[PDB]
Amino acid sequence: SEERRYKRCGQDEERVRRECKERGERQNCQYQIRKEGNCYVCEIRC
Repeated sequence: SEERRYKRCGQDEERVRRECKERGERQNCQYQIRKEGNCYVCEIRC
């Protein structure tokens, strides 16, 4: 029911992916990397 998206235009893909995984795993919430334009987006589903 709840979806969080963190758009990270000030970061490269490698960092976004790394920190999205960290963020999901730390919280036991599901994580996925999306794109908006050329910016990578961390999506968290708890």
